[PDB]
Amino acid sequence: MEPSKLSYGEYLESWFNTKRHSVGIQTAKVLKGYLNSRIIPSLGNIKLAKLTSLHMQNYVNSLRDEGLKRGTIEKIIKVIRNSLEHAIDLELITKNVAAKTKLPKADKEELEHHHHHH
Repeated sequence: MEPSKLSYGEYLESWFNTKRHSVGIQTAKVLKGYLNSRIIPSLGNIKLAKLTSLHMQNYVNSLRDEGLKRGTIEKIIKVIRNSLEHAIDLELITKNVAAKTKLPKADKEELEHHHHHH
């Protein structure tokens, strides 16, 4: 068993590089525009297994103080979730600690499509 050596920011790069080919280059600029600005100086400096629910809470509280809009809040949470999904896929973590973290009472962007909803 490999220990929790992989820092989340190092992992976000490894996740992002391969994912540019699935999301598209212009879309990818925006995902990493959110990564290095929001997720890296918060959760990225932290180790992948040290990401507890408190860290996702402090992140969502920060988004309020940033004054980020309904779409931005949900999308940056989606990026964290998607990397943690792939971290279960790589068996780095047993459970996605952002899976219970969704957007508050608000919907998506009438501008920006790819609206994930049941």
